[PDB]
Amino acid sequence: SHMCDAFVGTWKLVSSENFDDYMKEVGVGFATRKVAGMAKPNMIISVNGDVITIKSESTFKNTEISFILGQEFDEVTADDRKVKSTITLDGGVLVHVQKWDGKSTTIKRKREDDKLVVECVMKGVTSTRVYERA
Ligand SMILES: O=c1cc(CNc2ccc(Cl)cc2)[nH]c2nc(-c3ccccc3)nn12
Repeated sequence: SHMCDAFVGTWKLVSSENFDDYMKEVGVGFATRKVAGMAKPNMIISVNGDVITIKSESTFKNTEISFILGQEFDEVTADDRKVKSTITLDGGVLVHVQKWDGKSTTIKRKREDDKLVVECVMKGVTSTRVYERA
């Protein structure tokens, strides 16, 4: 048993707050915001050795990242940003930092009760997305 055991599984989006405003702050254009905001993604987390895989499957866009904690990787986000990402575990929270064009956003993922809570921060704007087991 290891580092991310309580994250592993298939999760379904059950609530969202402020996501449109977060996407605006990131620089996502109107049409992409509208379609991405409608999505109800399933997020699938798995671990094999030191490699963590996070897949996001939705009607908008299927994405997949695999990574080792602390080790930078290149990521193409669902809104088509080309970013440099680093994911670490900080006090039991997965902290995912994306850097591009001189900008930075942080996505935190944590277990709280039977939920997986995702907090997306770009400058002063936070969006909270709550997932439950599928
Ligand atoms: O709902 C979101 C939103 C973001 C923020 N990235 C993002 C940026 C641009 C767009 Cl257009 C869409 C998404 N990251 C994120 N990770 C997970 C998640 C949930 C459960 C298990 C594993 C991962 N959900 N979630």
